[PDB]
Amino acid sequence: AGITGTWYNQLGSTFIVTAGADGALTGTYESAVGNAESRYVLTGRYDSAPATDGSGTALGWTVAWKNNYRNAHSATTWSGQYVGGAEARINTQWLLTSGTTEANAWKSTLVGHDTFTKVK
Amino acid sequence: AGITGTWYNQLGSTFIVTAGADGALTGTYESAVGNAESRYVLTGRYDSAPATDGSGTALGWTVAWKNNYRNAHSATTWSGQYVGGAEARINTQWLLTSGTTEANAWKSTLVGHDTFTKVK
Amino acid sequence: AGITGTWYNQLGSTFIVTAGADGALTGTYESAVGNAESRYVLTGRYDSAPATDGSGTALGWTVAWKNNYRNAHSATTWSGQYVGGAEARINTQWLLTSGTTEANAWKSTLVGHDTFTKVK
Amino acid sequence: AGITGTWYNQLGSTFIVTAGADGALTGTYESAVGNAESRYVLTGRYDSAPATDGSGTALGWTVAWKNNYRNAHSATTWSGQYVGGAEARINTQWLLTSGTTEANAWKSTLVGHDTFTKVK
Ligand SMILES: O=C(O)CCCC[C@@H]1SC[C@@H]2NC(=O)N[C@@H]21
Ligand SMILES: O=C(O)CCCC[C@@H]1SC[C@@H]2NC(=O)N[C@@H]21
Ligand SMILES: O=C(O)CCCC[C@@H]1SC[C@@H]2NC(=O)N[C@@H]21
Ligand SMILES: O=C(O)CCCC[C@@H]1SC[C@@H]2NC(=O)N[C@@H]21
Repeated sequence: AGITGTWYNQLGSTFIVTAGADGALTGTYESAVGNAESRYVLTGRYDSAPATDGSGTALGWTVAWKNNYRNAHSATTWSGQYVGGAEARINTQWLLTSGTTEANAWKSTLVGHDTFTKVK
Repeated sequence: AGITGTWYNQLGSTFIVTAGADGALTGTYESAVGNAESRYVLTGRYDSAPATDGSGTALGWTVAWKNNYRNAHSATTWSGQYVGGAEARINTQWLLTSGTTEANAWKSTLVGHDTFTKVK
Repeated sequence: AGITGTWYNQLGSTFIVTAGADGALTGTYESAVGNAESRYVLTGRYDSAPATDGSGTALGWTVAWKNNYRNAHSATTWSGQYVGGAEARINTQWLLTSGTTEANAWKSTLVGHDTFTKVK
Repeated sequence: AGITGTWYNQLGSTFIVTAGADGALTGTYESAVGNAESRYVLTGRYDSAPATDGSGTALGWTVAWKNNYRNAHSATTWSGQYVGGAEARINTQWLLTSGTTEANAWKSTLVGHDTFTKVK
């Protein structure tokens, strides 16, 4: 209900997610940036029984950057929380890992942050 | 074949995963540490068509820290790569996000690293 | 000139810095949040000869959370870049490490992000 | 006494540091890897009054990747803890930020981990 829907980051990337009663996140991620083109499968987990003291709902998901058209040989994971209300928000930090040789493995993992809203 | 199996981190946590032909990771995570007890659902993605130049296979997965017995109101995401061979390895960095109030949201996200092997 | 001055994060924390000709950052950090009170020493480094292609100036600094009044037994490091102009900005990610036992060392390091401006 | 000395990471990089009575870290970093050559200035902070319950000493430092010979237009920060004894150790996580355009700013920050020992 809260987490199910279409979400938009600050850089124009679309996250279309379903929050299953079990705790499953399934969907598609469309990335406006990077070595990516078009639509990618998303899987993840959320807290299906969150705290009743105004705290956010912990969640996370993974996109492997491989569809029928492109393969970036990389995966992003987002770790975050859903903050429900009028101005509904998913505040995340992410890790992007690239497939490297053991000599390049030190420089394999980019870190960042994304804020997602339900407003295009 | 490579990624499918039972994996062990440096702190004694068990990761039992199946790597589906589509790019799906499904399994269970048993955590030896933290505010956790017993067995938790794992979902993730991997690069189902990796590079043929000695590079690792990018992957990622999520555990929401909620089963039938416990709820820690938190989720970990691991971002990493599978390095195949005799001494097969998953080198990861992780983000653990806790469900917080907006006043506590600065301190919501722990970062770390795990190395997983197929040797108990 | 650019980096020298008083800076304000999104959570109301004051960063007063001098950018030395050698590449030295020296100053004080006043933290509006956490287990902190009042004014703490800052040391860091910046790129004293940045690129002339509209790119930001790489920098970083450390605060150990210990003055004459408090000791939180912790240190934050910020890694970022100075973006000069009319709306001058320091975009950072940070690591906060706490002094722990080896059993608690997995949960020692919080990660986040701060944006600093010259507007109070 | 504990933190003052020559330190070696897992990838063969030398950290030569002095731990001042005030809490100041000063030194040189010699990087065995990356777009770097030779010797770079290090500044940082440590907890000069740590806890007497077997807990590590929180510290941090910054290297801007610029000397008289090279400029990588980047800075690394390490956040960590000193674990004293027979097998003395500095366990860190790091952020490497590169000077980028605002279009490339999402991919500006690499994350990793280093363990330093006093054994070459
Ligand atoms: O460049 C790549 O290796 C593949 C595309 C990565 C897209 C990045 S992942 C973090 C951030 N979130 C997005 O909306 N896309 C970028
Ligand atoms: O303490 C909690 O909030 C829930 C348990 C967290 C387990 C952590 S997640 C990162 C690391 N990997 C493990 O094997 N377990 C710990
Ligand atoms: O709570 C502590 O352990 C000490 C105070 C930490 C202050 C944090 S560090 C990251 C963020 N930046 C700030 O302005 N202060 C908080
Ligand atoms: O490649 C660059 O941009 C400059 C050199 C970076 C060296 C990296 S920083 C993290 C790690 N620690 C080291 O010993 N060196 C590498």
